[PDB]
Amino acid sequence: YPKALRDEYIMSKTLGSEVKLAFERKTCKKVAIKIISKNVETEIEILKKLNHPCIIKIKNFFDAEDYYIVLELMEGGELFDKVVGNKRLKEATCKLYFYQMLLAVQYLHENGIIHRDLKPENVLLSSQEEDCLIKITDFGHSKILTSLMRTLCPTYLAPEVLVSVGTAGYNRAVDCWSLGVILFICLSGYPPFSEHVSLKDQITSGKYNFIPEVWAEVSEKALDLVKKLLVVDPKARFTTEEALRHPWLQDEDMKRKFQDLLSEEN
Amino acid sequence: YPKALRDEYIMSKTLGSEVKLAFERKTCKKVAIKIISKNVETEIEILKKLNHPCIIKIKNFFDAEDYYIVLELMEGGELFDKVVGNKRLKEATCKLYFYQMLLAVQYLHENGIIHRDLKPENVLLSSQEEDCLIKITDFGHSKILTSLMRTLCPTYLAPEVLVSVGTAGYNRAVDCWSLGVILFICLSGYPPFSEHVSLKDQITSGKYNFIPEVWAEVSEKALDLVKKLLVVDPKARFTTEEALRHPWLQDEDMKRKFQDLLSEEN
Ligand SMILES: NC1=N/C(=C2/CCNC(=O)c3[nH]ccc32)C(=O)N1
Ligand SMILES: NC1=N/C(=C2/CCNC(=O)c3[nH]ccc32)C(=O)N1
Ligand SMILES: [Mg+2]
Ligand SMILES: [Mg+2]
Repeated sequence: YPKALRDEYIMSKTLGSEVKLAFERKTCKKVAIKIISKNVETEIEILKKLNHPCIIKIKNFFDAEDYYIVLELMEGGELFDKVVGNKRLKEATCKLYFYQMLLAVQYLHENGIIHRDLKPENVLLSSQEEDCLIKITDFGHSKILTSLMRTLCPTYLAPEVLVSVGTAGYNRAVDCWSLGVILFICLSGYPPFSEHVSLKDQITSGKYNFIPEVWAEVSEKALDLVKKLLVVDPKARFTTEEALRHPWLQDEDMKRKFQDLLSEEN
Repeated sequence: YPKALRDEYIMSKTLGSEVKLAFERKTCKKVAIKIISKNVETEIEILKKLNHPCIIKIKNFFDAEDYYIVLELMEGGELFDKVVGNKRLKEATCKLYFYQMLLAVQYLHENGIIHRDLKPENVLLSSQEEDCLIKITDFGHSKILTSLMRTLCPTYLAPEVLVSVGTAGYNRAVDCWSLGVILFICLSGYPPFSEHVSLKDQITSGKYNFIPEVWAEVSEKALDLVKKLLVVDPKARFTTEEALRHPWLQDEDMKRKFQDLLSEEN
């Protein structure tokens, strides 16, 4: 560990891989430190610009030799750990986590950011209590969306750079697909696509693995949302706005719980 | 002009827009200095890594305030100036310039670089003599092609990021299209697509404006090559290798002339 950092942080045990637990040397507050060895520039620039209760905040950053990104500690661990092993969550807490997931992602998209790696390993939990805040992480591969304008306003441009352009404004739709895969998993405890017909075909065709026996402890509305995010056509697929107006999220009690949790955090 | 530069270069008259003529203060050698006001990082990194008789070499670079890129001076001007105004070049010198253009672009592509802005304004001429060397410029918008590997080696990936992948290895084909538009122009003196049916449709359909009266001072082989580069399907379109084996470039006298010109330059 570089002198500047060890000078501020007492390093400590691994939280998984590398993310370490660490305590601020002056206050003894706990924090987490993501170590990346040698578009981290991109990650940092993003994490500094963004302010949202469901998006992880950066607290510090060291560059000498490896990158160390200092972050909020999330006592609840990654959501991955709640879903491994056909485990699976109670419908009402799926609802609670997914509301938050949709608010976060809506917020990236309104700020011209596509996350591009949404998966349960990248959704963190505030606390060990079932009802809690979730913060999304890992902007290593995100894209910040002016530049249509220069290509279009011409006579030399290949016809496929052209065609390609009428696609502009739909890349964010890969995040919505990803959220639908997360939701599917949370609701059911198994993955919709899986090598357990080949992965590629499965996904392009859009035919997720649907198990009636499993989905039967799940409401019609919830399943209706997943089906609407698992649409292969990016144009027709649900956006985060649509998913937030969907009847399943019209739940003022989960809405209630959430504002309650925002408040506890302040 | 920043002190470090004026200290080395006597600035002078405009060569077009900004590219200035400039003389090295110690030797009085002439050079050109491209001024970009505030992916220049990208341009420089590229120009430093590349060594090819038909690709412009960088000689120096200043960053304080505006970017100044110091380059070879090309006494012949841009090729644009030879083709403005239904002007048009003698077939045998089209051949000579286009050989060189294909060698340069082949060389970018073998080095994983796509140029992405080939146009006559970006082909420079060594000398004011009809038979001369051409160097390609302007890497402002180029792409340096590992990363398929991480997306593919999965269960969360939108079906269109997938589909999209079987496109990998064909982006270079936008350079070949562009070269075919350049060739068309050189051979005929008019543009194949033009607002003189709308630009977009023209290009996507691939129906260039073909004038029999004009093309009649042009050989069948030459026109055959253009048709083969103006193909809308990127898979079927000619690569630089194919175009170099095409009967029109099987000319050992132009081949002769060229090596002659390489030699004069040393
Ligand atoms: N996937 C991912 N996990 C991250 C962190 C860093 C953020 N905070 C954490 O508490 C944490 N617990 C275990 C891993 C983490 C992270 O930043 N990306
Ligand atoms: N399009 C383009 N023109 C360039 C240069 C810079 C390279 N050298 C030249 O002599 C020159 N003459 C007039 C313009 C130029 C250039 O670098 N890009
Ligand atoms: Mg990642
Ligand atoms: Mg340019």
